[PDB]
Amino acid sequence: RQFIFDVVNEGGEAEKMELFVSFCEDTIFEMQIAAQISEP
Amino acid sequence: KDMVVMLLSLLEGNVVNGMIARQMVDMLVESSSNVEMILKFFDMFLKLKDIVGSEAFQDYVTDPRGLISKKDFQKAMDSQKQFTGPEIQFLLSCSEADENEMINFEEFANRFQEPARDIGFNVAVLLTNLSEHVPHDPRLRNFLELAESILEYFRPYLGRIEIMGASRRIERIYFEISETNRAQWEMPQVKESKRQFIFDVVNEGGEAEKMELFVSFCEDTIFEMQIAAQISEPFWGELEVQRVKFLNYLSRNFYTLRFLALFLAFAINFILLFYKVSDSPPNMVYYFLEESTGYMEPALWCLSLLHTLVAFLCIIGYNCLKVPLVIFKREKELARKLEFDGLYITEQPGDDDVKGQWDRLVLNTPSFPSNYWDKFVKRKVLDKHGDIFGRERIAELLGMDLASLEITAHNERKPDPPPGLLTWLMSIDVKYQIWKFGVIFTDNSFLYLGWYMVMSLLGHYNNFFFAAHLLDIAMGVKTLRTILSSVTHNGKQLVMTVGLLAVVVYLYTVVAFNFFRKFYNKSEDEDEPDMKCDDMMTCYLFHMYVGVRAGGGIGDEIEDPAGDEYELYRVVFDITFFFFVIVILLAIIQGLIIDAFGELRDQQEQVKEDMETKCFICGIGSDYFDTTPHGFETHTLEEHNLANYMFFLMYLINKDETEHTGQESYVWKMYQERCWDFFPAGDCFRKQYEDQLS
Amino acid sequence: MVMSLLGHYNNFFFAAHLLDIAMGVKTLRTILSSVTHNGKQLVMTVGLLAVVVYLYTVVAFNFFRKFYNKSEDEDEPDMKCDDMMTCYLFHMYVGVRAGGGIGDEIEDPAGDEYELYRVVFDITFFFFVIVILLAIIQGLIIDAFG
Amino acid sequence: ELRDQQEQVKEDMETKCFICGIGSDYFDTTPHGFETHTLEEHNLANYM
Amino acid sequence: GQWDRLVLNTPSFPSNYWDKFVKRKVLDKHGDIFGRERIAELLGMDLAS
Ligand SMILES: Nc1ncnc2c1ncn2[C@@H]1O[C@H](COP(=O)(O)OP(=O)(O)OP(=O)(O)O)[C@@H](O)[C@H]1O
Ligand SMILES: Nc1ncnc2c1ncn2[C@@H]1O[C@H](COP(=O)(O)OP(=O)(O)OP(=O)(O)O)[C@@H](O)[C@H]1O
Ligand SMILES: O=c1cc[nH]c(=O)[nH]1
Ligand SMILES: O=c1cc[nH]c(=O)[nH]1
Ligand SMILES: [Ca+2]
Ligand SMILES: [Zn+2]
Ligand SMILES: [Zn+2]
Repeated sequence: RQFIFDVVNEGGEAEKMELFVSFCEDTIFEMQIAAQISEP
Repeated sequence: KDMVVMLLSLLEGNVVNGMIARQMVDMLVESSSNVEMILKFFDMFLKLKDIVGSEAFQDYVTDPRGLISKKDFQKAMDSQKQFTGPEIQFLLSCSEADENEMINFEEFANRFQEPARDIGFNVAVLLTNLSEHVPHDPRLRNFLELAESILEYFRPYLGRIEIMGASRRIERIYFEISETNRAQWEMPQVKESKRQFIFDVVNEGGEAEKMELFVSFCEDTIFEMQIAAQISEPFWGELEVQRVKFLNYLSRNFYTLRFLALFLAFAINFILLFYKVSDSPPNMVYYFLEESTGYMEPALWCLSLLHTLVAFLCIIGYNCLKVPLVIFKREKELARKLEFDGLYITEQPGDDDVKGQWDRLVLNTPSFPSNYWDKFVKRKVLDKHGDIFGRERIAELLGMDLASLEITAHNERKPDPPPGLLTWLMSIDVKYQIWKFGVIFTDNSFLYLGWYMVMSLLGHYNNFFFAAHLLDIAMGVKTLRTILSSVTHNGKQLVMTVGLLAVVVYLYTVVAFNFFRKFYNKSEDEDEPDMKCDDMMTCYLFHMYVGVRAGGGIGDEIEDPAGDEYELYRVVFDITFFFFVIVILLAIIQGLIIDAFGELRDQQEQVKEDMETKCFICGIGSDYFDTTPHGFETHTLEEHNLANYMFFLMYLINKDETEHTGQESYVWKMYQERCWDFFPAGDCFRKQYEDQLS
Repeated sequence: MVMSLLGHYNNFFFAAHLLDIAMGVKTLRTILSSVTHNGKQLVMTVGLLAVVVYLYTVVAFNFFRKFYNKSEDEDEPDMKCDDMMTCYLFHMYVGVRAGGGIGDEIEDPAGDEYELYRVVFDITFFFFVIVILLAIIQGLIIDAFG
Repeated sequence: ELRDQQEQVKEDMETKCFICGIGSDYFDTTPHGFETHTLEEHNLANYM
Repeated sequence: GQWDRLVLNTPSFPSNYWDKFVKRKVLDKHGDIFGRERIAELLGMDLAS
């Protein structure tokens, strides 16, 4: 939600897909962090 | 280049997939080996120019003289992995080796750069022109790939615009942008001028005048680049060279002087904070600084003298930097209204326009177009309106000698220009200067700077007058000017609603003076009553001075009506005064300031939304262009860039008319006639050839 | 953490941790963003208020000094405008916070040779400082909300 | 509320024809098409 | 950008970022033009390893 708000509010059309891919990579890293800290 | 110019002429008025365009592609394929050799010639010396400037190349440079040997050049070049075997050998041959195999790489790199630039640019234009009009030819991209460095090098200088051409079709025009023109356009003050112009046209402008306003902005911008060039830096003659150097110094650093004047005002007022009034010398009283350092009293004198000097340089700097544009703009508009409207020939403004009436003084002056470049406007007006209104009458109005027109075209006279100050005295045009100073003295910025003068000199009379210069932060910082604009936006309403407050309070004064005079005793003394409403002027002053400023209205100040025959009448007096004046009327003042903040904010948003959603030139929305990915970004940067239209006009003005192409001549003729039909309106190259391009 | 450590030095330093509701509560964070959105404008308008109050202080110091006696005592007057720094502090401290401006605090000018000048002084101070500038501040907050 | 009413009336007049109701975008395909349409073709004064 | 210069020559620069070969890519991309040894010195790389 924060990413969507940021891009739609103060983003351009030329940088939109690059920002989206960067958000995807950051989300992928956060998923690894959450899996690491998760306990069985 | 002459051969390529002829080839480009064959492409004038060429449609996509035209016969001539596809024939020219066939000729290039037929001579592909020779074209590649030509292209490989340009990239080899374009690559060489940057390689010699690289740090890795400088590692092999060991000779203290600044040279490099062929065997060292050989091992340095192939270490860059950009040339083949034969290409390095060819560069060795082109290098002018001495008997010692010593190579001067500084002159080698720059030997062919200048001579090959003109042909290199036209080859880039030719390939760009063909690639955009034969977009589906497989045999053409290899040339483009082989010319990648040539195209990349000339990309900043390859200006392209679209016009509605002679054939009733949208045409794409390729021209050259000089390095100086692009550099000047990127200057920070020019960019700020562009932003101001864009805001004005989009916000409070119409579509009919949009192109005429844009061209006029281009002409004003072109004139400012001339001013910036002059003031830029790389016994009569000895003083003159220093005088112009000094004036250009003030012009270049005008805004630093404005900042330093503002800082000088804050420093002075900080010292003024230490002032103290005492009966003893340091029944009339003495003002003196109170400090223990002892250095602040002389500092105020030095700071006061310095402040006046700096503010003086601001006026001189303004007259040399901003005034020429003001005179240029006024001369330009007067010239076009003389020729294309017959202002003083046909309509004759009726004394209600101080601008039109004041411009009658300059019409007959010998130096009327002093800043505006068209020194022949009087000739043009005479040829246009002379026959119907009388040549001798127009010549009298414009101060022209009809007998002197022919002799100037007969031959040219070379008189003696004596470099004497005495001969300079009668060479000034008195009537023009009186007109020019009236224009300057009606300029707001000059008047503000002139006001800054008077207060600064008055500060030496009394140092507390320097406090007025602290108001410069309204103009000093752009932020505070924005908040202050939110007050002056509804200024006419602010004064009117105050005047309404004056009338409403007056009505309450009339009622009080007739019925409630007992309650206006403002004296705690019992023998000397201070009647505040035994006179209308006193009662009216009382209601405005204490009634408005009171939190609960007039009922707060006047006597308590408890247990009186007029109690219920007086309570209605008070809560209506409190509601109408304190609650409602003051809310109107607050609402007007609040409304202006919203009103100004949406104006910024409306301009930024129109710019990002429609093309400034053609007016087609971004939705149409976004069908192609990044379509609107490409359209506004390459196809309909408004900067390139500015660059084209400068290109047209400098190019010799005998060298104008058919498309350049077409636009130049229409520009001279002030006809803006060549600007694409509602149409574009992408739209016209939708079937062929897609 | 530093404030928590200082709370052991003095327990009243734990009051600073009550400010944590600004970021803990999203509603409070939004409300405070509605103030910090135009923070530069608010600081600039406060500076403009300081400048205009300074100008009024200069005028008062030059002309209206006799009205700044804030002592009901009769033989030792407490003149608030016999020094420019003291007069500026007095203005910025009492005139801004007064409902009707400086004229609420300073002496009544009735029956004086400078009566009209002083009433113009007071009325303009009230309109520019109390009304217009505070209205600017509240309008900035409302515009940030919008 | 009063300010936007003035702006809405001004925006509607400059973006649509008072008579036929076709927007300015359609007419602007021809250069200055909407200006000509409202001045010569569908001028409301001429209907008066 | 000035603070990011301290991490260029560190042996563990991409500790969290997964691309552990960014130095190799930068070398293969810019060593020919700006000097392989200079790039290796900038990025803290041993060319022999
Ligand atoms: N015909 C046009 N020419 C140029 N820009 C246009 C045109 N029509 C619309 N625009 C818009 O103008 C905007 C401002 O241009 P842009 O931001 O690219 O300029 P700049 O020189 O890079 O600098 P800046 O960011 O200061 O404007 C662009 O985002 C573009 O969408
Ligand atoms: N059918 C229409 N007839 C006339 N004007 C129309 C019509 N539809 C829309 N308009 C708009 O009405 C606006 C007002 O008309 P215009 O400004 O040309 O009138 P005017 O007589 O010159 O004077 P004024 O500026 O006072 O209105 C025009 O800008 C035009 O865009
Ligand atoms: O800038 C210039 C110079 C000469 N003529 C023009 O039309 N413009
Ligand atoms: O998320 C990842 C991990 C490794 N490599 C990538 O490109 N992405
Ligand atoms: Ca010719
Ligand atoms: Zn366009
Ligand atoms: Zn219509």
